[PDB]
Amino acid sequence: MDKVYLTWWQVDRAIFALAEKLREYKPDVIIGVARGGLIPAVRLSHILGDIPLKVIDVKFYKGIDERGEKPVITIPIHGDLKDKRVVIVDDVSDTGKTLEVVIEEVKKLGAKEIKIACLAMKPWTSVVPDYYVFRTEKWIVFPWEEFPVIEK
Amino acid sequence: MDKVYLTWWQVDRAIFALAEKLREYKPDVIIGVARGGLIPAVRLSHILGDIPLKVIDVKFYKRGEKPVITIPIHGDLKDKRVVIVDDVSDTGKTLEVVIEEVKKLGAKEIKIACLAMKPWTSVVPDYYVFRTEKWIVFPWEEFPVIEKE
Amino acid sequence: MDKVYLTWWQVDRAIFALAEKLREYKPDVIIGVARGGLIPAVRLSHILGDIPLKVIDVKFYKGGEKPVITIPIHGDLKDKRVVIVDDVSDTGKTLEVVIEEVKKLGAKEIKIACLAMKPWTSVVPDYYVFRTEKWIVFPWEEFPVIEKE
Amino acid sequence: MDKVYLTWWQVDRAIFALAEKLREYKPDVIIGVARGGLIPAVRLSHILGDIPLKVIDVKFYKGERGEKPVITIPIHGDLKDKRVVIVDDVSDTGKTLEVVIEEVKKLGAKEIKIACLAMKPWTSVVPDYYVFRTEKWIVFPWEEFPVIEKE
Amino acid sequence: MDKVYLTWWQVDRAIFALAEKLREYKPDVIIGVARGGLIPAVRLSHILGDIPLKVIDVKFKPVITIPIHGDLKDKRVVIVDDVSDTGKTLEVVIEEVKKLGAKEIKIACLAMKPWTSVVPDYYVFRTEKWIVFPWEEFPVIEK
Amino acid sequence: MDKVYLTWWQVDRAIFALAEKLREYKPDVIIGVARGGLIPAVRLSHILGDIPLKVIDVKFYKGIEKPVITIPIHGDLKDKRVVIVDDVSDTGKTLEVVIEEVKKLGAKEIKIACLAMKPWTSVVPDYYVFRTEKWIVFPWEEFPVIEKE
Amino acid sequence: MDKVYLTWWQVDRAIFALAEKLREYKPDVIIGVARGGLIPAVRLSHILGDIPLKVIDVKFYKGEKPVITIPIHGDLKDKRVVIVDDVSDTGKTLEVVIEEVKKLGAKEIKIACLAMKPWTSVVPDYYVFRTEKWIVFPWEEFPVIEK
Amino acid sequence: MDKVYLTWWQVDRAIFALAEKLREYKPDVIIGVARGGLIPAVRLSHILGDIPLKVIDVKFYKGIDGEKPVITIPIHGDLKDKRVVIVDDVSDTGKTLEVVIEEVKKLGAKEIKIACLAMKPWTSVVPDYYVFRTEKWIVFPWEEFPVIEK
Amino acid sequence: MDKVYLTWWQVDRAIFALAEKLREYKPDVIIGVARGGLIPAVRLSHILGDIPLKVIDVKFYKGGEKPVITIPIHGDLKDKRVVIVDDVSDTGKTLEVVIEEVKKLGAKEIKIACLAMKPWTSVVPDYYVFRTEKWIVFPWEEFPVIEKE
Amino acid sequence: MDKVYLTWWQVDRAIFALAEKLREYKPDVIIGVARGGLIPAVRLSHILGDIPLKVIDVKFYRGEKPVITIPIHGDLKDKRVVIVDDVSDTGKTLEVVIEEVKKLGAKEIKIACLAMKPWTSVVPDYYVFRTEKWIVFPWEEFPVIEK
Amino acid sequence: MDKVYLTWWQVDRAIFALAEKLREYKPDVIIGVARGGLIPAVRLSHILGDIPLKVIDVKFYKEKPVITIPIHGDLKDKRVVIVDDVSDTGKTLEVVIEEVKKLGAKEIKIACLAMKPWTSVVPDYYVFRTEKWIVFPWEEFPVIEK
Amino acid sequence: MDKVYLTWWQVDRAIFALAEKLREYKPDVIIGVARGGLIPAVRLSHILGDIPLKVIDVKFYGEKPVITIPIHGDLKDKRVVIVDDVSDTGKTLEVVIEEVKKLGAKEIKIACLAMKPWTSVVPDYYVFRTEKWIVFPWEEFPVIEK
Repeated sequence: MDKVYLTWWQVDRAIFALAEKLREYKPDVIIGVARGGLIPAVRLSHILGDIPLKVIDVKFYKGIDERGEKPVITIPIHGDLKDKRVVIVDDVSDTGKTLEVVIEEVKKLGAKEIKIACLAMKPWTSVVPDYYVFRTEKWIVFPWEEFPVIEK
Repeated sequence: MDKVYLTWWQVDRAIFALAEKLREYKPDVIIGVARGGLIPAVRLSHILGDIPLKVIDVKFYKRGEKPVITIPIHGDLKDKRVVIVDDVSDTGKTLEVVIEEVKKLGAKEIKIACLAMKPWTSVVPDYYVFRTEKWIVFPWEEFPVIEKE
Repeated sequence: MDKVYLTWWQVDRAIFALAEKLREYKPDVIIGVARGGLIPAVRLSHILGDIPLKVIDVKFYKGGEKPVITIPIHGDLKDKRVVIVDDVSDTGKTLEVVIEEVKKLGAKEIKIACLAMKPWTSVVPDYYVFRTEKWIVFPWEEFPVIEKE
Repeated sequence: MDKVYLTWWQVDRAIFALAEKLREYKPDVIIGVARGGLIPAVRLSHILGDIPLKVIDVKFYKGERGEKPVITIPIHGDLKDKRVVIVDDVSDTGKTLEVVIEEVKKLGAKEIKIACLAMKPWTSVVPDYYVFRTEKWIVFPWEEFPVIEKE
Repeated sequence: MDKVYLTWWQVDRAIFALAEKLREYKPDVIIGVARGGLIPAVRLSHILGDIPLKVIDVKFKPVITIPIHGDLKDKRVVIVDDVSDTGKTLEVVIEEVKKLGAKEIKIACLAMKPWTSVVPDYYVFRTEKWIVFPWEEFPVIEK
Repeated sequence: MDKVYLTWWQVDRAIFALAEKLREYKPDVIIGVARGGLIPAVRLSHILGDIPLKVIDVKFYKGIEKPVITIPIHGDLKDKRVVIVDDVSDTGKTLEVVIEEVKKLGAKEIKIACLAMKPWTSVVPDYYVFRTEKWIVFPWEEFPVIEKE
Repeated sequence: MDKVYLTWWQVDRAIFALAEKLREYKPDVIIGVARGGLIPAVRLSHILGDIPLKVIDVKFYKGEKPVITIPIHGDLKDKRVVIVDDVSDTGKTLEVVIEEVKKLGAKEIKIACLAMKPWTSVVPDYYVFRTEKWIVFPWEEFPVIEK
Repeated sequence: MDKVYLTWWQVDRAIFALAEKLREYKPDVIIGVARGGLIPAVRLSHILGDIPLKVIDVKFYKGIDGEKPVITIPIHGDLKDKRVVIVDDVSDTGKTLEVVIEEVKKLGAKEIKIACLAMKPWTSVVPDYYVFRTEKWIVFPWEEFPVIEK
Repeated sequence: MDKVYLTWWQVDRAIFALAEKLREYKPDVIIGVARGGLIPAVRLSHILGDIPLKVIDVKFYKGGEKPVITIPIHGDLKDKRVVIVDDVSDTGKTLEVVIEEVKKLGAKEIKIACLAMKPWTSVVPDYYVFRTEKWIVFPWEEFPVIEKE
Repeated sequence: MDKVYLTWWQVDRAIFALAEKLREYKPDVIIGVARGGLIPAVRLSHILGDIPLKVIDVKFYRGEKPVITIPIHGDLKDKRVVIVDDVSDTGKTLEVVIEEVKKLGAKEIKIACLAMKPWTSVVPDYYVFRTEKWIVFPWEEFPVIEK
Repeated sequence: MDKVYLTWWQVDRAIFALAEKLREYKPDVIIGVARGGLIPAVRLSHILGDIPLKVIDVKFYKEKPVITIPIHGDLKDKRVVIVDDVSDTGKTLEVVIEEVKKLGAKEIKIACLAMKPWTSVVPDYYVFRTEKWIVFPWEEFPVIEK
Repeated sequence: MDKVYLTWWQVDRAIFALAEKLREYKPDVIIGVARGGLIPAVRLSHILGDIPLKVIDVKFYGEKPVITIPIHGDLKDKRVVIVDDVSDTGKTLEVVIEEVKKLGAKEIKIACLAMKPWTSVVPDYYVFRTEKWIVFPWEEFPVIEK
């Protein structure tokens, strides 16, 4: 087993730890990255005084290039975030691909300050989270994810 | 006790059970109600074969309470079989706002699935697992603390 | 069961118990919110020395929702010790409107008495007997019948 | 014991009986006459498909503050084009029902009907619908008892 | 108010009273006379060790709306009715029970009036007024 | 029917009536006269701030009637306001035996509260609610059965 | 509590409530499932217009098999029937009655019960109380736990 | 709800049921326990053939701060060759009943039997006869309906 | 709520508790009824010293309704102390069969152990933990879903 | 059911919720009542900033009398104390502890519990669960009913 | 710690995944191999429309296999599915396949939660692949004494 | 992830396993080592027939030991068992053993959930072995910032 299976208690404790740290930052709004992002996002929305939750969904297709992928925003976020402390919540920063796209949609809305929180991150990511709990190189199977079946 | 504190497992086993019954329905799109609907919708979305996911947020503001659409449903739903997902149908006040909002978009067929439902609701879910009148604390919600006064 | 069916006696004994504690407060006026509060207001009114009885009716219409005063209360209660009587404090929405209307009559001190209250209400009664989350059918209400859809 | 002590089950049954006769009349609004008149008026409001309830309070004072019938709680909104039913616990002399009847007409009531739990042989206002007849004083389920002290 | 309005607590205590007296008799079966009679019949049925219950309905002339079958041969019977007013119905019931050859026959009622032609073997209330039972509805007086 | 059958609601409302008068008296202890007497005694005990309850049982024998105390009053009653409670004062014979037993325990003051009284009783209660000449069947009493001779 | 002890008054109010709904159905006949359904039937009979009252009694003896101790008399052809029982728990007694009522060929069939348990195989058409707990009806004897 | 409010009727019916099961026992004396079982004992006494009624009252006094039990209303004489029935309203913790039992045993009861209307699972004294079973707060008909104030 | 959803851990703690009490009984063989008792019996099998595990499956078919032993017990249980393991003793019909069936194999002593039991069962387990009248959904069963008929 | 069986996760979420409120009270010391309050005290201790931890064990043995098996060590003069326990049932154990804490001159005292029963004489300043049922906590052994 | 400790949520999720593949196969009967096998067997039994469940137990003595809990009845024209916790050597699974064939199994499929790479019986469906010993949620632990 | 995250179910089973071994020993009293050690100690206190529990708390800042919560009473003629979560260096357990001897403990046994290879004090009963930092079910997690 070269995969990491995070339990729900591991995710709850991780979220509680992040919360205490995000309290010093005082977020005005949360932006959850779908789909895994929305678990920590919803919980943080509650734990931090029911602060507004915005949802964004970024998806990737192969497009007209073989070596390359262009982002298609499934679920957008609206309204402006001028003078608003923003905190983007996602489950893990693997390549940082999705996060970079999200940081650009948050700036287009005039985000005052921007912080990034994740449950875990991988060493090579191009977007290190400002706050995270787990560090690993393996593939992470979260408590809310199903398992693949191996057939002959 | 005064409240029901649903564990992640109990909610997960309910999402699976709900998914099994929703296969027969074959949803084209899943509409999750913010915020209690989100987690369940995420899991059902993938279990049902990575079907498209949409979000809708309804807040009520105070004489009298008027509903506000925090996050509107993007795109249209013409000819699509829709499924509105929520954690619980309590009064059915939010669900009724969603139902109409989906109808504006052109859902071929609308179906509602909830983890729980309360006997006195005005919107009986087409699919639900838990039934109670008690105060329900879902795993993603904060455990309320009672203080003095 | 799914509902609590309070018998006339259980309610009579609660009204008696509430009067016993309301003596110390020495009410000058009793505001019974119809319709659930009227029968209890009538009895407390007499037990407490035949004190003046006023009535208020608040109805909530749908089309958001705004409250409409079906039966308004009049006459200033300047420096009068008022007691608001109702059958139950459920969400607290009605009792909040009744409080606003009593204060509009210049009420000195306001106390609230109910036979029952639900743990999630916004207006906890200064006096109550029954505490539950279940569906409450008071003796004066009709016993609901469940019919197939 | 020269008094008639009505149980809640007698009051409940008397109310279900009045409901059946009242369905035929198809009341549009109920006017409850305080105080004991509210118990029956409320119950009928529910049984008859939640028809709107209005309250009227009539008080006959005697010896300060008194001259003739005073209307403690008035009824408002016109009843123009409405079938009205006036509910009270008992029509003893009818002094009260008469004043109420006058306030209703004074509001334009399309038609008027009277229903009570009981009535006494000497009333000047015989209810269109009622259940008990007696000359004794009635102690309803919702009333307290006086105590007899030596003195 | 020239009527007697029995409460459920009066009816319940009447039954418990009857039951203790009926235990000395040891009924093998109970014959309940619809309609008001079923109430006491049912209660005595459970109270007396869940003994068999047969329902007989007599309407008036005399036509049996609900017949009782089987033979009460060598079976001590107790006929349960709410009130023995004139005795008319009860006398008809006494027949059908003998026709089935009952080892013995006893009658138990809640009430009974002075003039009845059939005095119950066991009863509780005696009156001359009309009895309105807990399970009955009330008439309305109109103009 | 030549008997008066008192319901529990009649008995409760009587006891509540008696209680409000006994509050002006502020009794220190209650002497409940078994057996029927024990129902209103226990209730008044609870209604008047759990004031202590003592029990007394008086039986009569064919006087060659002579009284016999089955259950005596424990302790003494020096400097305490007393209230003797019974269901009904019929002849007054029982109450008289009790008034005497109370006095010889040195009761400061003495009061008598009954549910009912009959016109010819020798001991008129200081407080009562029902007056009748008929035999009274209380809510806690069973009925006799009329068999054939 | 372990059990539910319905009072005469509660039962009576349920009956009045059921009757109000049953009016729209205009029953031609009422069949009281004995013994529990009898008392409710009697009242429903008078309340709906002194409509005919038939009685049925199905006893289960021990696998197991039913024994109709008191069969329904006459035929119900072209008649709208209403079966009345105190509670629909398992539903085994009612199913044996729905059939027996079809034999006599009934026009329409609706079931009216005071109570109903969630796991019942026979969800009545009209009911008031809903519980999973042990129900003790007024006419039944209060159970006593001994050692 | 938070509490169970038994009606007089529910209590009367339970008393009848207990009486019926007690008939086989054939009690000689009924020892009502104050204050809860007084009313039930009064009724049981008559129903079971006017058998003599005795009363015992046990109170707990807090020392100057535990709790010590003291007999407020004693039982005179003895209970030799007498089949007894101790009647109470409910057997919650069983503390009271245990004291009443020791006293009854000291008076030489031939046989003892406990009968209560209610019983709580965690009790140290399971009644020999009982009807209601719950863990909730029980308000008997003879008690005051509790009011909650701020 | 309307149903009880025992978690794996709750069931596990129950099994450990039962195992501890059985240690005194020293069971020779464990008989799990299918399918509810299988999982519990496996754990108790190992915990109690890797004692042999036999299986029995009783199903009920309608016409009346009688039992059919889908999986009989293998071997004989002479002079052995037996322990029947089941998830819940609801009505007791299933266990009654299993008992006769085990008695046929001539068991020295028979003992019943379940996780749960209902008040009305005709077969009170010798060892149980949970007690309820509600619908019990064990971890191995599926979470029922309610759909609109 | 007859008893409530709180899971480790439910207790842990209660403790996390409780800690958030206790943050506003700025405790100086935590007194964990044995044995039930020890586990929640340990965790609360750490979460609130490793604030010192005292332990007290009160047992009950003519009549019933409280005995302190483990006394609090040190003094609490001027300290803002927090007494931690699993459940406030009757309230008799918490009463003895409040007295013992005062004997050490505690300035402010607060009581934090996971659960509380409605008839308790010591209503907690902070609690999560409310019920009258028999509460089995994760650390207690599941009770087995035998014959 | 050299062992793999599997949680109940892992076992449940693995079972739900297996069941979704087994629906395409539409089994008629499930054969759970005692003892650990009965866990997933019982669960799949319910998940797949309560299809019948037979139990088989294979022990070994010196090796020579002995069936301690035989499965009776026939599987003629019945797509069978054998369920177990883990396929290690495959030793036991082979003895089970033989017994299933000896009863007329129309088709045979094997579903396991896990499998070691060196097994002689690679399951048609499995979820976990490991070389370490696996401790399942229903298993007790050894105490290292002195 | 170079840390080991124990679950409550792993701890519960560890505790149950240890408990069966401790029944052979029959402890008179248990000595829980705060703080993580209280979890096992309380649990064992209950499982082993509610035997008396005592709490001790040692702290360090060379590295001098500071007893934050002492124990008292004579453990004369009493078989004692010290319970801790993990025996890493053996540092705390040496102090605790000292405190128990000063009370004249008849026999002393040590029981931990886990232990590490280099410990100066090897538990008489333990379940897990590791060289990694163990994160218990009741502990919080550190957050990594920039």
